[PDB]
Amino acid sequence: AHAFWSTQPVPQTEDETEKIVFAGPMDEPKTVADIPEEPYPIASTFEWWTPNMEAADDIHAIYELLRDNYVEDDDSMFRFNYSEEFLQWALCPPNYIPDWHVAVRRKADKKLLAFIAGVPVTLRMGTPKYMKVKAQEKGEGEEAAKYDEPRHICEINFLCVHKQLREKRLAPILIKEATRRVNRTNVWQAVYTAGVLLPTPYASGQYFHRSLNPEKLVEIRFSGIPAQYQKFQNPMAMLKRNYQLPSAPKNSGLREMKPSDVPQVRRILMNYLDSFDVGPVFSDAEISHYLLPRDGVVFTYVVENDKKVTDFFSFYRIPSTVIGNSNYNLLNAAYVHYYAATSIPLHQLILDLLIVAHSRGFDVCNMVEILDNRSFVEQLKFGAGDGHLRYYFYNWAYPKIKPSQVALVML
Ligand SMILES: CCCCCCCCCCCCCC(=O)SCCNC(=O)CCNC(=O)[C@H](O)C(C)(C)COP(=O)(O)OP(=O)(O)OC[C@H]1O[C@@H](n2cnc3c(N)ncnc32)[C@H](O)[C@@H]1OP(=O)(O)O
Ligand SMILES: Nc1ccccc1N1CCNCC1
Repeated sequence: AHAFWSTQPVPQTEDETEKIVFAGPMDEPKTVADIPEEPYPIASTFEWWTPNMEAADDIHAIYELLRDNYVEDDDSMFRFNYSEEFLQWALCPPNYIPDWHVAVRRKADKKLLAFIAGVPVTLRMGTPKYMKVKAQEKGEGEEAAKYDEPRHICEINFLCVHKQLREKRLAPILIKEATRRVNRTNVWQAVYTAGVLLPTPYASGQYFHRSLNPEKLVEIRFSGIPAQYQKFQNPMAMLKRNYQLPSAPKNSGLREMKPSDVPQVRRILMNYLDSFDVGPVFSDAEISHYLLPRDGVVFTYVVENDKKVTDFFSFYRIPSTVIGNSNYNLLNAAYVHYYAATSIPLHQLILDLLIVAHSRGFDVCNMVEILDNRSFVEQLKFGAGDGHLRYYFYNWAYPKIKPSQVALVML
């Protein structure tokens, strides 16, 4: 069972999710006035803390907590090491709410013990196309279209409890307090991803990886040398050859995105994303924030030929600590972010992403099978990884959809 999740406005089982036919809320309507004004009760030795995520020292404290306590694989080989600059970027988008960044510290020594972050997002989350068809076939179109308008909701990320405080039911308390602060802002839905199975995902997708520095990936045991390679006199030489990339981009007119590109990038991105069942809606300010290049954080390139931007891609950087190998500090990973192609095939656009990532010293390129990411898996030599990324809503009934109908990239 789920002692915490069984108390929450989420579908409880897979059989439950398969009965859902229209998008809409689970909970009864509430007002801000109904929500307790005071923070959720916590042990007298602990205190709630709202970090100022634009203050270098507060960012650093969050950085340390995550560096030492955030997502690790089951074999404790790698742990995310989100940079301070990345954290400021991720947590402070346009119109962010400082109160949605929630921490727990120990009163006695002020040691940070836990964290959860919420940021605003405008999300299309109305009934999916295939279910709208079923609704039309049943004469149920009005119900199905009720929540079509993009919604201003909360995106939750960076949930983390210190290793010393694991399995003490602190995570539920963090979630309840985050929910309270978000509710007090008159927001009633959230979206989040997890690599674990909880009640109850609306979409699940496999991870994919594209080796850029195969020798390093083998050394740190991220990858193995596949059995067939042992038929070669020099397995490693053949592995390096198979994953080799051009030393410079192949698309003429590829350049870094500039501020003047924001309107055209917004247009082509929004045109593209609107085709998916679940996707964000971005203002000029949000395009600028999430896509303009930021050193060591986000990398974005446009294709400009005949003086017009026709295509773009973006990727972001999350290095992981290489826990057990003493020869390497970090695994430098590039993550496929947003993109749009109108003039060239997607594989041709994303080949340039791999080329740029490789030339900038990235070891691997990662993605989930959302958007049209499946369309270039085979040609660009991506391989499926371990497990799945699952997408969830809080207080939103939603029918199961394919990951190829999801257009929300999570950081
Ligand atoms: C309207 C606004 C709403 C806003 C809120 C929306 C909801 C947001 C939801 C959060 C979205 C987060 C998105 C991300 O950031 S996903 C990334 C989560 N972080 C990590 O994996 C970092 C390393 N691990 C940890 O820090 C801890 O192990 C965590 C914090 C994960 C659990 O701490 P701990 O190990 O010390 O356990 P506990 O005794 O305190 O708590 C046990 C309960 O917690 C449930 N649990 C375990 N893992 C997750 C998980 N990943 N999402 C949601 N729930 C999770 C579990 O089923 C159990 O409940 P139940 O089975 O008894 O019922
Ligand atoms: N986005 C993504 C693609 C491949 C593997 C992992 C990820 N994520 C998902 C969001 N959390 C950070 C890492």
